[PDB]
Amino acid sequence: MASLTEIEHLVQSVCKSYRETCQLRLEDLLRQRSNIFSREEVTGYQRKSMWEMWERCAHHLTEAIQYVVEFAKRLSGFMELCQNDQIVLLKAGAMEVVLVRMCRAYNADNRTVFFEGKYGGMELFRALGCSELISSIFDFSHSLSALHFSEDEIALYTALVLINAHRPGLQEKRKVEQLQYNLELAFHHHLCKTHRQSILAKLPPKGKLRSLCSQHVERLQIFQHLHPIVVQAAFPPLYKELFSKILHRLLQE
Ligand SMILES: O=C(O)[C@H]1CC[C@H](C(=O)N2CC[C@@]3(S(=O)(=O)c4ccc(F)cc4)c4ccc(C(F)(C(F)(F)F)C(F)(F)F)cc4CC[C@@H]23)CC1
Repeated sequence: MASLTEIEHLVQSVCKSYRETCQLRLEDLLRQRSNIFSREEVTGYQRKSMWEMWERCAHHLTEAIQYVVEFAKRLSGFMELCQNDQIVLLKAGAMEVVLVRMCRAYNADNRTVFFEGKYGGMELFRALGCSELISSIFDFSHSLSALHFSEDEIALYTALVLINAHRPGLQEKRKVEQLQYNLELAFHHHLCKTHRQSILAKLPPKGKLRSLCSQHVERLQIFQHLHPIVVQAAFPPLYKELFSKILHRLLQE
């Protein structure tokens, strides 16, 4: 099942599907690395209330997950799976896909990230009262930056993050397994061709992405307990769905 030419076609289809669905262009992100938030603007973010910061960030996370949903829909084999499985995959892998994609908006020279139009370090998010979570996200982004990923590599890697046959609650496990294998062949074939099989040992352990997503759900339950109405009234429906039937509607478009 799937010859040499079919693997090279899958490689190119995955690389195309990814370029079409990344929220921010790498060119644009790079042509902005100098637009850094001033000490005053940073103090402004630091002084904003916890609920204000949480709402802005949940809104930003929602926009990203939305482009990730569009990646999955454009991804070969995904829309052929049943609705239950498509939802199991996104509910579990969307956040993880955003966690990989965020390395493109990160600068390892000055340890900053792109946020609301400019770059700023960890201290920008002090008002969230996360600390450990913000550190973890920054460390994760730092470790992926070390890998010097090409766009095709993030494409192939993120497709595999999402197409996970081990996700609890899969109705047609074999059908996901076949797709994951094809995507594994494609990824490794591309790594082999480009002489980049080196990164294989250096890719993050599968439990690291799980740890980050878990910390997110734990820091949210803490916030939701202190500001329940802020979450019901000002948090996005799709965010509440994944982390607290938008998916069924987004997938049917
Ligand atoms: O091109 C693309 O598709 C990319 C472009 C970059 C995008 C991106 O970096 N991101 C999407 C939004 C953003 S961010 O830019 O707002 C950001 C926030 C905190 C950071 F430390 C670093 C970046 C985000 C938003 C909220 C959370 C939270 F988990 C938490 F707690 F950390 F704040 C939560 F609030 F939701 F809980 C995490 C993240 C990490 C990935 C970041 C992802 C999509």
